[PDB]
Amino acid sequence: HWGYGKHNGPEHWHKDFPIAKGERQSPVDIDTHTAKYDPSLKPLSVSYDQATSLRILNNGHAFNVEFDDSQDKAVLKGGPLDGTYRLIQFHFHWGSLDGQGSEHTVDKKKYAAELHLVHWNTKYGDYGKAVQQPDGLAVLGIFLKVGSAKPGLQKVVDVLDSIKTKGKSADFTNFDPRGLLPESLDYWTYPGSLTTPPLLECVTWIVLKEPISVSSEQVLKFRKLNFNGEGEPEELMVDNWRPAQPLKNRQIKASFK
Ligand SMILES: NS(=O)(=O)c1nc2ccccc2s1
Ligand SMILES: NS(=O)(=O)c1nc2ccccc2s1
Ligand SMILES: [Zn+2]
Repeated sequence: HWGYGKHNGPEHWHKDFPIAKGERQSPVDIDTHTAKYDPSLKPLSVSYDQATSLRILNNGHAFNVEFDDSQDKAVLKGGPLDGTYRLIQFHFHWGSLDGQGSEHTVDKKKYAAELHLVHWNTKYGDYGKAVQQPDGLAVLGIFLKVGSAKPGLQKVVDVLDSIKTKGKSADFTNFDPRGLLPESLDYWTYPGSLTTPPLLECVTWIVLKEPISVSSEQVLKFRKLNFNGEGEPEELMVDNWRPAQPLKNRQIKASFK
């Protein structure tokens, strides 16, 4: 229905998802001079030692690496968060060239891509209930710039030709998402939304300040995926990012001075 094409992209989404023009939409531009250091924020606790990846899926708009979220294995806590958020999946947004691809921007700078690690608040019991609540999800966002290769990304890269088209999946067990993190966990945070339909306003965004570096060859492989299904006219999966939305009555807080 919706997508990132020439006729169904972000500027059209509001016609079927009117919350697209809402008061807490994501992504946003992070103005680094306006974001205030908040001494009351805590260090993030990223606890992925027991993560169980299961499968990788091309869903027609990105690829999702899915985790076993049937109990508290990989969780996110601390930072701006109360309680425990379970990792359900991660995916990326990226561009057709290195000068665009991220959803969040930093002083209007676009990165080549952006990783989203999606977690749901276990106090609501299941993901479907969590997305109906203003504190239902926590998404950890990590920028990608092009430079040296990211060793921990290569296993993802190498499975992509097996899920080229929409609706294809493959086994993807024993993947360690810790290999996708930067050194520092300094972050910005603000209340927002899902960045694809249904655009629900249920997310506490935690965006890391430090980008990870990936190689040109790695991101080039992202750009060989297809939005289309098998046998259909080839549409390269590129520019699957929503642009920055109005900040409205929101404050972006920094965990660092
Ligand atoms: N409003 S939307 O979900 O982005 C959407 N755009 C289009 C364009 C052509 C046909 C169906 C739909 S559904
Ligand atoms: N791109 S994101 O805000 O991380 C995100 N959006 C959506 C939409 C529907 C279902 C899951 C997710 S996760
Ligand atoms: Zn995303």
